[PDB]
Order: sequence, then structure tokens, then C-alpha cells
Amino acid sequence: MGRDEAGITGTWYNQLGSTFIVTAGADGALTGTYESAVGNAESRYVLTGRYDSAPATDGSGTALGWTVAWKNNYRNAHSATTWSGQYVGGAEARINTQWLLTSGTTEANAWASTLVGHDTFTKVK
Amino acid sequence: MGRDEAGITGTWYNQLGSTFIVTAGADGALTGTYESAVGNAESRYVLTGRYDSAPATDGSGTALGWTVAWKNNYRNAHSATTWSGQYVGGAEARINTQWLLTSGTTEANAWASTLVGHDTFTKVK
Amino acid sequence: MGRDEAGITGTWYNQLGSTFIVTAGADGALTGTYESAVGNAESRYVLTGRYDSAPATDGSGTALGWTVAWKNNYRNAHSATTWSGQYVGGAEARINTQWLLTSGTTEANAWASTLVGHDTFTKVK
Amino acid sequence: MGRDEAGITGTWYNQLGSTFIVTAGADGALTGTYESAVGNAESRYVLTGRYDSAPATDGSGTALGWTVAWKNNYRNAHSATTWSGQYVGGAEARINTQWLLTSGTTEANAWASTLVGHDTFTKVK
Repeated sequence: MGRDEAGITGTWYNQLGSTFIVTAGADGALTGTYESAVGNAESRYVLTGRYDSAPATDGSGTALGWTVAWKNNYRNAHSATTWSGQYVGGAEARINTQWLLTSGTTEANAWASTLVGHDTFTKVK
Repeated sequence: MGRDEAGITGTWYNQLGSTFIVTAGADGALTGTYESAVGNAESRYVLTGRYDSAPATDGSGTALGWTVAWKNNYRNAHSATTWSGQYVGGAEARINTQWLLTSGTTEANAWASTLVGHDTFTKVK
Repeated sequence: MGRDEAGITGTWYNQLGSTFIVTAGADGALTGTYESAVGNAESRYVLTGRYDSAPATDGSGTALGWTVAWKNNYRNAHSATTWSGQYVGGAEARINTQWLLTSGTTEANAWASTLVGHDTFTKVK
Repeated sequence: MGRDEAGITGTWYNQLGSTFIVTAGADGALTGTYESAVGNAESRYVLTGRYDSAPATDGSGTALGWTVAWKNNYRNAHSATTWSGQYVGGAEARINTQWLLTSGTTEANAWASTLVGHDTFTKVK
């Protein structure tokens, strides 16, 4: 029943070679796994998030976000990334994001706790 | 079994007067509701996220994040915010975040799709 | 005498079709003009910034930034963008940035004052 | 002749204990020095930037930004910070910023090149 439930659900790849597998729920849920090609990461990590299940019908994209905390059975990078973005449908469907990666730090080092970047996900490559 | 499962779970308030109610799961889950005191928002919205359930024991904070998509039974703001941050425990416990708020836009307006800010959550006020 | 003084100075174009003309000084200065292909902007606007005039020699990029306040003789958009990034030299030289665009706002609307994005500049197109 | 030329020019202090000394020009220029209380920094560093010299008269703040590249005669941190923000005048005048700190990196590590934060400057402390 979600407008882009079908368009969003599946396997996505970003420009770093990371893989995001996601299921979109009718109501707005996102659940899945993430495997990063870079950084202090091995194998899959749990992800959860939310998307707008009833987007505007004027050619606008579909807002969404999700989170990964970088702990699984293999490693713990004491950090979490959140991606905020929009899904755009069609023959070259994309999810265009910006992300914030916060590490656990001492209060002294907190100023330097957060990295910022941008990932573009596609259904190919 | 999560290290800050107890410290995180509950009701938090930010500097805008918004209210975040969250349950932390032993494994890393965050689930809850968010009510914003500002913007195109009314009542509670679903939130989901992840936290590091086994943080460093050296006085570092606990990395976490979560997402709200701004649709509920009342309104649809065609947008989603993700908060990335760290929980710091103790008598003045805090969750210090930065956030990204993406709106669904046309490809023409996509450059201007994302707001960035910072929220500090406390257990009082 | 600046290491990338020569590589940086000139005309650059981003993915939106904007044009950045810059002179790099030996000491670290950047001065120039910016013309945005989008938004509340017409013609050229003054820019100033700074770059690292003695970068690492290990294949690392060259950190830099600059600012435009969106006032000139034609328009005043009551806003300023800052680009932070790195210059990478070679046959496909690039300046890879992230940017923050702050508008003047009332204290009530300050939460929503700042847009964030990413621009990639090239010497062609 | 700049509206907040007088309000902006002077010495400012942020929550980390850093010191920003700035002169505002009638036309929009900002020039000065910055001394960071944290990070890979010693003594003063050159800063340059721009502000809106004719802000809205409706109680809105005054948009501005500036850049520091972290090289001076003492150290070179192969990095640059840009602050984007707004000046708010009155008895408790403030400059409320967000900042992007980019390091020069290899193309492999570029994903992790940029830190993001927020500084609040005041005329006291």
C-alpha cells in the first residue's frame, strides 16, 4: 500500500561499493542490512529507518532515512551513521543521501565526533 | 543486557521543547515516538534507530541514531529527519545530536533539499 | 610559491552549472567571484577564502574553503554559503566540496536556517 | 556603512574557549585571526569571510561565513574549517554557526575527510 514500497525494497549499491538491502513496509518502516566497503566494518549490520509512504504526486522525490550502528558479531566501531535523503524512481532510480557518522568520544574530543558525507545509491553496480 | 539500555530508555526533551520517547533493546534497537514543538508537525510520529549496545569503557559516550519520517494520521510534511549523536550518562545525562532534515523535492530543487541542525536532549525541561 | 597556487587559480564549474573564478595567493589567500546557476542569485558575487599552501606530499588532496555572501548590486538573498573541501590535481583535476548555506532568520525560525549540500567542481563543462 | 559592521567587528569567544578577532568592512568583507583552544593548532591563523551588509529589518539575523586554513608559521594541520552562520545583535549578541572541517586526504580516505560541528560565539568569556 506504500507508494514507493515496491521501488524502494531491494538491493542498492553506492559509489564506494557498499551494499544496502532493505524492505519497505506499507506504513513507513524500513528494515534491512548494510555492508560497508570502507572503514572499520566487516560483514552485515542491522539497519532500520522510515520513509514517507504517501509522497507528493508532482514529480517530487520520496523522503527517507535510516541508521546503522557499527556493531555486529564481528566488530564494534563505537559509531553510528544516519543517512537522510530522497528516493527518485524511474529507469535510473536513485537514492540520494547525505549522512552523519558520530563516534562515541570523551567530552574533550566531542567537537571532533561527527563526520559528514554524501552517498548515491543505485540499483546497479 | 545493553550497557546504556537503562540510561537511554525513557523521555527526553530538547532545546526547542520537543519530546522524544524511546525504548532501547538489548541488542541495539531504538523504537519510540517523537513530537516536534516546531515546524510542519502535530502530535506523535514513529521513530526507529540503533545504538551501540557495548560502548567503550573509557569514559566515551555511546553512539546512536534515529529517524522520523514526518507523516502520521494528521499531517504529511514530505520529509524525514535523522539524528546522529552520542548519549552521555551521569547526573546531567545528555544526548548530543546533529541532524539532517531532507524534503522530497523536484530534481531542479534537490540542491536545496536538506536542512542541517543540532539538538541537545536532556531528561528534564 | 604556493604548491597548488597554479592548479587552483582559474575558472571552475560545478554540477549545477555554476561558475567559480578564483585566484590563489602564495600564502594561502583565495579571492574571486561566484555566479550561481540556481537559487536567488544573479550575476557575480564576491568570494574570499583560504587554502593550505604547503599540502602533504603523499598523494593527499589540498584542503580549502571559501565564502559567498549573496548580496551584490542586483540582489540580496540574506544568506551566505561556505564551501569546505579539497582540491585534487592531475588530468581530471577536481575540487570536492561540502557546503553550508545559512539564511538570516528570526530566532523562532533559526532551527531551519541552514541548508547543506555538496558540489564537485571541474575545469571543464 | 555596513548595518552590523559595528556589531560584528571585535573579539568573540566560543564554547570551546577559542578566540575569533574580526573586522567587518562596509561592503561585506570579514578579515581577522582565529586561535583554536582545541585540535592541531597553535597561535593565530588568518581568516577571511563575507557577511550580508544590508540584512532584513524584521528582526532577522545577519548571515555570514568565514574560513580558516590551519597553516601558520608554527603548524600545518592540512585542513580548513568554514563556519556558516548568523549574527544576532542586542545585549547578549551571538554568532550562531555550523562548521565544516575538511582535511586533505587520499582518494581512498576521502569519504572520511570532513567533520561537522556547531560553535556559538559570544562577546564575553
